[PDB]
Amino acid sequence: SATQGQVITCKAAVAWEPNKPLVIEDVQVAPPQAGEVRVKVLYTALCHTDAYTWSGKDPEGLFPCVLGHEAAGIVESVGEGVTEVQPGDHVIPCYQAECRECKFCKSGKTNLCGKVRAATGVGVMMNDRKSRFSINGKPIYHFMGTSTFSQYTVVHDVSVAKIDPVAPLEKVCLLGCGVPTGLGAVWNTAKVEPGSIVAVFGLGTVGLAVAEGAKAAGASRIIGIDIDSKKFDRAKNFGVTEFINPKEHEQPIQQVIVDLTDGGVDYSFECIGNVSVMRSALECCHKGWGTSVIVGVAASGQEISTRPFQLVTGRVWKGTAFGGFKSRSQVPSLVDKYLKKEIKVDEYITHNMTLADINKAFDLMHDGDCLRVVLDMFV
Amino acid sequence: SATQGQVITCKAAVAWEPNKPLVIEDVQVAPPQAGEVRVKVLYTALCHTDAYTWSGKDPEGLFPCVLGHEAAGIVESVGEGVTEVQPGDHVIPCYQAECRECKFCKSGKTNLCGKVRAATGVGVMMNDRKSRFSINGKPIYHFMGTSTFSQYTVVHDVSVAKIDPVAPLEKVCLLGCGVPTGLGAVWNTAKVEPGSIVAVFGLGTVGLAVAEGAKAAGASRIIGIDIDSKKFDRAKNFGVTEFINPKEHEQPIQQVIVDLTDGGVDYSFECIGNVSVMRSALECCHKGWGTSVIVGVAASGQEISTRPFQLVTGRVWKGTAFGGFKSRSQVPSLVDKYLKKEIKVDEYITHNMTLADINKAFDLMHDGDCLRVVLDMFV
Ligand SMILES: NC(=O)c1ccc[n+]([C@@H]2O[C@H](COP(=O)([O-])OP(=O)(O)OC[C@H]3O[C@@H](n4cnc5c(N)ncnc54)[C@H](O)[C@@H]3O)[C@@H](O)[C@H]2O)c1
Ligand SMILES: NC(=O)c1ccc[n+]([C@@H]2O[C@H](COP(=O)([O-])OP(=O)(O)OC[C@H]3O[C@@H](n4cnc5c(N)ncnc54)[C@H](O)[C@@H]3O)[C@@H](O)[C@H]2O)c1
Ligand SMILES: [Zn+2]
Ligand SMILES: [Zn+2]
Ligand SMILES: [Zn+2]
Ligand SMILES: [Zn+2]
Repeated sequence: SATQGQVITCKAAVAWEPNKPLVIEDVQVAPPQAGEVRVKVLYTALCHTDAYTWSGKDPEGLFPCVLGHEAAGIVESVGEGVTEVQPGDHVIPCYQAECRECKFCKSGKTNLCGKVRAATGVGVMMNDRKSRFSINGKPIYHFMGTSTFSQYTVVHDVSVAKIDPVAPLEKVCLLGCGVPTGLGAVWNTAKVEPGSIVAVFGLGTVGLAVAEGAKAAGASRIIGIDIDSKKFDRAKNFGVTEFINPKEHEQPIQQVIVDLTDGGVDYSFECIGNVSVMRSALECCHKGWGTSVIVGVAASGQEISTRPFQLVTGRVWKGTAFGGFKSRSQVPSLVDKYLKKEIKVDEYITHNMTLADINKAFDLMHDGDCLRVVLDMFV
Repeated sequence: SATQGQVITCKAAVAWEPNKPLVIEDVQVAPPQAGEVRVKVLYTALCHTDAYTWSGKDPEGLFPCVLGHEAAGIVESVGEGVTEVQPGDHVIPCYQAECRECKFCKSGKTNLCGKVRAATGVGVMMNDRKSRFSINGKPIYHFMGTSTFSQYTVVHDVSVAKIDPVAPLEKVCLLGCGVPTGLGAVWNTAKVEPGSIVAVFGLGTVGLAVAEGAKAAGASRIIGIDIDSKKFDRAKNFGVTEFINPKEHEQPIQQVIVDLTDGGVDYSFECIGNVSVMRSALECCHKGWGTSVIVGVAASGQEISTRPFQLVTGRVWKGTAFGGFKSRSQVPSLVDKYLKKEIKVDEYITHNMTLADINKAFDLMHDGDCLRVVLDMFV
């Protein structure tokens, strides 16, 4: 690399303050330190998690920052002691790290490695507890250990998945968040059996991946719930067999579902981040065995509630983070499955735009009429 | 049987109103109809659930009623179609029925048979939708399908566990509720693995059985939490290895437990019925895999709450009903384990009294100066 050891000056979409449109700035991206990787971000996708922090409803939120966490690109350079990746490798930076050596990593019970959490949680790098981004010497915080809204980003080596170089980067950028979250919520978290009756609450990218996961798992019925009836038609291609719009019914949604399933569903998945809907997803589950998985991310201060008899009578309340997938170990497999036509990726993308269109893309995101928007960072 | 086909006049502890002392009355106990069994209740133990309903805090509480659900006795007579039990058999009447043929019984995922619930949940028998108890021609409702505070009671055949006739009825009456509840909360519900770190909230009979269950499960640490330090001393014999009294700490109890366990326990059991303590028990679980089992029965209208983040970060919220044990199929096996000294039963009994002392026995329970109190019905 022509830039090895040097401070890079590139374009980045900077979130200067909450609710303010992103400003495309020239930022300085410092070289990778010990155990870090500088990535050329070719393509990034937009997620509701980016907008959630941008909105100001996030307690972890630090301003000014470079948002974005769903991307794919190429290793520009590596810091001291980095050997798992090298300049030129095709990678997916992940918000979920995998150090492969801690209690969380070694016990096949969870994917939640906490090695770099103290650093990533505060918009900084572990090696020096500083950000690698600056404008006129002043720091711009990192976001979710990824900051993929920058042409160049610096991430911890433990968060870098090395992928198949033939994979189309404008597609595989979705394998860093939404699609594995939905798929894994079914396969890893719930472990849905064939014949199961599944309810999916919210038919956005995540809800659709849950439907594809449940179809792959051999569910007999996939009930799609969304307040927007226009989202029902596209859902059928993702495996959804039945539809309910809660606004079309005076009785609580949980009652409507119990009334169609002879007692309730085997599995429910809340793919919105709405606490009232989380309670409904639990209560629509069948007595004795019904399991509800929260996939959606609620705003800070919101609490879930139910009457404890729902649990005493056999319902199970749980949740998922990145579908329970181990980033460095499993994202490369999801890419291989995608390349081998075992899983859908392309179908979740409704728009391709450029970095300059970032605000226009967040406007599409607010309106609800899109699935994933992919940004070409270098055009 | 001298009383076959006939109405029995016997003594019963009747609860006329919530919160008023139990009155010993002469009651008429009609003969069993199709599918029913009339039992001579030799011994009955008092449970917190009996006091829970008497205190007016049960959503299903009906008055006047004959309370009691932990008993052991002898089959006096059987109704038409009854073949599994016959006069003279030693039995344990169970509040959790097992028809062996329904959706729940055949599922293999639960013990929550709902065959006779339309009747027991409303203080009546299924055959004629009427009670078998009356005073001056006026009905006295059944309670939990058992009504063991009566010398003679009529139960559904699907709620009768036939047991080894050598088993002492003054001990095995406990195998109808509290002891299998705690043991099973561990073995069936949580499925605690060897080396697990366990937190038991409330060190009453149920909490102590959870400690015995966890000890048999090969747990490395059993943390006993109780607001009464007096309950700690006897708890050591049941497997409790460490003690915490929440009143001795300014920080919330979950924080105290997390501090002592390097992030939280593997399994927590709430054995009280207090919704704030239920939230604490969930929050004291280790991120990624920690599981909380609600065992305690909460008051009407009380709700459990937490931040959805607790579940998204891997904690599992579940509950148990009769420790997940199949009544007719498994209660005889537990009586066999007890006689083999594989399980403790005797150790949970602190007092033996007579039916006439029922009110004295509940006052003793209110003061927290006992575990199980066994009433001799016929002396
Ligand atoms: N846990 C994880 O690791 C993780 C990962 C990725 C995304 N997420 C979360 O998943 C959620 C969904 O992501 P997405 O990209 O699919 O978003 P989205 O906006 O495209 O989808 C949300 C859907 O829910 C619908 N909806 C809104 N309110 C509803 C209600 N009351 N009842 C029914 N439907 C309702 C909307 O119409 C929309 O179709 C977000 O909260 C996101 O933060 C979590
Ligand atoms: N789920 C089931 O199938 C089932 C079956 C049997 C019993 N139960 C329930 O189990 C519960 C306990 O039964 P038991 O007979 O062991 O009761 P118990 O009264 O003997 O014991 C309760 C204990 O909780 C302690 N306690 C109270 N508040 C506390 C707090 N804030 N923090 C810590 N400790 C606290 C008390 O000091 C007491 O020792 C009851 O709610 C009963 O209904 C449930
Ligand atoms: Zn995302
Ligand atoms: Zn790790
Ligand atoms: Zn049944
Ligand atoms: Zn009981």
